Amino acid sequence: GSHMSKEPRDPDQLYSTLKSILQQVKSHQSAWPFMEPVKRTEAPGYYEVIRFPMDLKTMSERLKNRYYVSKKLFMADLQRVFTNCKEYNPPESEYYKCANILEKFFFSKIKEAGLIDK
Ligand SMILES: Cc1ccc(NCCCN)c([N+](=O)[O-])c1
Repeated sequence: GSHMSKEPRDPDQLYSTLKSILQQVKSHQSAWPFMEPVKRTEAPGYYEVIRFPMDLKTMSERLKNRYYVSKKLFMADLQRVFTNCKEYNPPESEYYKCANILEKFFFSKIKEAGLIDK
């Protein structure tokens, strides 16, 4: 294309462009802490430090029914998983580590697919 290329635009192209990302992030090495949603008490405080508990257990599931078909929409979700993990997980646990790793891959991935609502 010419200029303004970074953009999913077509809601049919983004359906898979988002799918591939969520699929790679899951297979990635920093996605095991987000696959299963943490328990309500298993965490030091997930019912407060995190007002929007969002993990990978809902992303693909919602994408299965094209529930996620927008830039800031999917971005915010995954971006919510990394920030959420770093939110409850203090600067001294594996959750923060992988959160920074996956977030790195994710960003580079969305930057390539032409997503990133920022
Ligand atoms: C706070 C907390 C709660 C639970 C878990 N375990 C994974 C929770 C979904 N199986 C972790 N963690 O670092 O794996 C942290």
